[PDB]
Amino acid sequence: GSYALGPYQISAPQLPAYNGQTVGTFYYVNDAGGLESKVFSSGGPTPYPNYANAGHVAGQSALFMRDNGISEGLVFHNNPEGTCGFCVNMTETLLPENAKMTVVPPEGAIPVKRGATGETKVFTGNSNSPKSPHHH
DNA sequence: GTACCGGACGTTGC
DNA sequence: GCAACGTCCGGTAC
Ligand SMILES: [Mg+2]
Ligand SMILES: [Zn+2]
Repeated sequence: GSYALGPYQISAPQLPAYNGQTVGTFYYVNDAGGLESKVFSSGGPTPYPNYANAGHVAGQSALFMRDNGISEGLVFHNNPEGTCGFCVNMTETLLPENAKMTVVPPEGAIPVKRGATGETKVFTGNSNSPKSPHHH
């Protein structure tokens, strides 16, 4: 159960036991060839409150990639119900065009609501961008 | 406490 | 083609 990030072959790191708030670890490769990690916890403040997936682990990872121009990313999260339907449908919007982010739920994740998946998904970014919000 | 609410994208039942 | 449907989000309301 390992995943290819450039020349690195990475498996799931130890994540906190799911307490209701999803937590994930994100990995990318910097300009020097080294591997960098960053820990994300779902549901902080966000530039895109009009995007239901922006505050999730995969959404924060995608905005971190867009913001920093990262072309390829890997992220593991701890949610036994899997990646939700908003993530599945909106990450490619959040992503910059042709960026690749693979999202890995915990082993044996079982989706229970519409749209969710318990399987690894590889999102590739599309030319659309997140609409900037308003004060409704 | 709790049952919607609300922007938003793609999926899909009618 | 139209509209239901999907977060634990943050927010108003029974
Ligand atoms: Mg996009
Ligand atoms: Zn999600």
